[PDB]
Amino acid sequence: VGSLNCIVAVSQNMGIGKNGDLPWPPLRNEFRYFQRMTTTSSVEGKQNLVIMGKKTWFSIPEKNRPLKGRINLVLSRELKEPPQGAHFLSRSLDDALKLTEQPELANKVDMVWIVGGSSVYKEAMNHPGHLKLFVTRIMQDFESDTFFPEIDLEKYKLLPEYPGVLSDVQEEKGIKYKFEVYEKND
Ligand SMILES: NC(=O)c1ccc[n+]([C@@H]2O[C@H](COP(=O)([O-])OP(=O)(O)OC[C@H]3O[C@@H](n4cnc5c(N)ncnc54)[C@H](OP(=O)(O)O)[C@@H]3O)[C@@H](O)[C@H]2O)c1
Ligand SMILES: CCc1nc(N)nc(N)c1OCCCOc1ccccc1C[C@H](C)C(=O)O
Ligand SMILES: [Cl-]
Repeated sequence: VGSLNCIVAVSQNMGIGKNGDLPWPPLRNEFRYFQRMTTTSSVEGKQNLVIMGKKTWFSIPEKNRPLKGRINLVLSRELKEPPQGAHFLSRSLDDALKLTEQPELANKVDMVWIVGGSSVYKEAMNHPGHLKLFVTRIMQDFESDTFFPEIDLEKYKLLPEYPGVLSDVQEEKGIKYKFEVYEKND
């Protein structure tokens, strides 16, 4: 099993969601970036694992669930079985990561990507060990009801460049944004 990563897109006021949708209008290349980063595996014959909370699962359109080309895992203590379309369900991130040590996942999974929401990012960012945060800074305020926790800059380093990730300002639909990559190893 490869590296542990978070990936998020976040507005200037730290928002990540609104009424079960993104706070901003659709940004095609931000979506393409999310898809390519979470799908691309360094290892032949393996797929990456995407871990998400229950609300994030149901925020994906039914036609696009489960996320194609990736193994999907949902977090919930209320659900008794993985939701329709999913095959894995854990009560916590700690349980999900321990599940990657069992043969049904250990042989199949390369990278692990946490894709939201708020409480999943919170558990991951405090998880000990090597972690990277792939953070898209949307350079505007948007009305939000779900937020990204502030990054502890005493634990994380901001990388000036990361391989395959453009470091310049992006713009779509009048909205500027930037791809950032943070890293820690405690
Ligand atoms: N901009 C982005 O990058 C991004 C990414 C993802 C989602 N979103 C948007 O954010 C919103 C959804 O995110 P959200 O924060 O509201 O909810 P969420 O984390 O996806 O789902 C919350 C539910 O999932 C379970 N859960 C979450 N964290 C858990 C943990 N560490 N351990 C065990 N269970 C956990 C709990 O379910 P139970 O109550 O059943 O236990 C919780 O009620 C939507 O608006 C979505 O469009 C944005
Ligand atoms: C692109 C947004 C994003 N970007 C970054 N960088 N990291 C994230 N974790 C993140 O969330 C992705 C959650 C998965 O959403 C999918 C996935 C496939 C199809 C449709 C949706 C729902 C769309 C986004 C909506 O809600 O409109
Ligand atoms: Cl921050």
